[PDB]
Amino acid sequence: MKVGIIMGSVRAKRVCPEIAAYVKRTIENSEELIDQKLKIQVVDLQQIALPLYEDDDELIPAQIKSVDEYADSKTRSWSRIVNALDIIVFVTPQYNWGYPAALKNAIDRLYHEWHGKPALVVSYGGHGGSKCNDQLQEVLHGLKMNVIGGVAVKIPVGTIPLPEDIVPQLSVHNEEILQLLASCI
Amino acid sequence: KVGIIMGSVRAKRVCPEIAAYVKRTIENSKIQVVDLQQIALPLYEDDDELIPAQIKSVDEYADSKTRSWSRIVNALDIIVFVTPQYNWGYPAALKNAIDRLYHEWHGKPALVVSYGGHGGSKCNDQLQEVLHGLKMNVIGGVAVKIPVGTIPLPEDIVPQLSVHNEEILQLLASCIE
Ligand SMILES: Cc1cc2nc3c(=O)[nH]c(=O)nc-3n(C[C@H](O)[C@H](O)[C@H](O)COP(=O)(O)O)c2cc1C
Ligand SMILES: Cc1cc2nc3c(=O)[nH]c(=O)nc-3n(C[C@H](O)[C@H](O)[C@H](O)COP(=O)(O)O)c2cc1C
Ligand SMILES: [Ca+2]
Ligand SMILES: [Ca+2]
Repeated sequence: MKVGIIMGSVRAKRVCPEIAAYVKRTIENSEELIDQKLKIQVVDLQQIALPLYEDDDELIPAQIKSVDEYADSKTRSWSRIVNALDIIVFVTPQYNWGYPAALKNAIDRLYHEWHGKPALVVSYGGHGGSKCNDQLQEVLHGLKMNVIGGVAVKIPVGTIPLPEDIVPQLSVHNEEILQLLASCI
Repeated sequence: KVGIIMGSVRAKRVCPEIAAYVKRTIENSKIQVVDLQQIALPLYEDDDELIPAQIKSVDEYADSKTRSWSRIVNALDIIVFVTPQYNWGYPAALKNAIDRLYHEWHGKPALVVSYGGHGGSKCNDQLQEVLHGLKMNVIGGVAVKIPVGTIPLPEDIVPQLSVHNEEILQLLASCIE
């Protein structure tokens, strides 16, 4: 079944891909999970480029029951991508003790596509991005997602790309990410 | 100098009515209703590679739209965030605008007037935490209940928004001095 790794950052130079790459390759090389052949998709919101100010729909997304009911075509396309996901791993930075606007914008554009789906929040920042993790988990709860958990990944702020010597040390989180993902499958 | 920053940029929106309620609530005891639709700070288009916390003055911003946005914000004395609650959180348009600046928020008093089916209290809490992180002097927050799905608001509801007069006025008059 499909695992969507949704990146939160859309900054031109950013750490998000490195974290998303770690999460992808952690699931892939996992011994428990090599058998369940999960298919993995890294979703780049910089590439989707979901508009902030233009939105043809005037109905609340909760009021929308299916994809064809959306007046907006860019929403419908984003609706398909997310609907095709069975498990979602949000890989997100923390901006000012909160979640990035690009991620919140994309999350808020949809509704029924999130329902009941397991969601793991992998945050990152100077102190793991714990405050963003906390906040985003609550937004996922509001969407009635099955919030598996949240892992907070410490990085050295200001250093892109990550040092050679810290990349290996991301793998301290391997056991928790895998125990959480596996018991869900 | 008091700025009422609207959080919603939806085409059909309740936000301007609540901003109007807050405005006329104040001046019925120097306002500026800021519209982020009109300011139109881009979500994706950043010239700036510099994190706004590293920026010591407006000039360092490589972005023209950011410099003007800084100008507007840095000028203000008191800020009242009038914001809806989207899925137990704050709107992206408001978070995007907030995150583009840093030093301009330092020490500024800020009151959050949220709204929603139950006053948008969850958004109010979440936004206050972000404001705390920007080292703003957070007065507090007031949750304004609305009927949801009817825009503009049912006319009978607009007067009864004034239940929140006491609290907004109490919280505001204290900070004035
Ligand atoms: C707008 C802004 C806000 C930030 N806020 C925080 C924060 O509150 N806590 C933290 O630990 N790092 C914060 N950072 C530093 C980020 O951890 C760092 O820039 C990281 O690279 C952001 O992730 P990204 O490169 O994938 O966008 C912030 C950076 C910027 C851009
Ligand atoms: C993205 C989306 C999610 C929403 N989530 C909530 C919700 O979590 N709780 C709530 O009380 N209202 C929620 N609202 C309903 C709003 O209260 C109502 O639509 C309001 O008019 C939105 O404010 P605005 O018109 O100024 O943008 C949501 C609205 C939208 C657009
Ligand atoms: Ca917590
Ligand atoms: Ca919490």
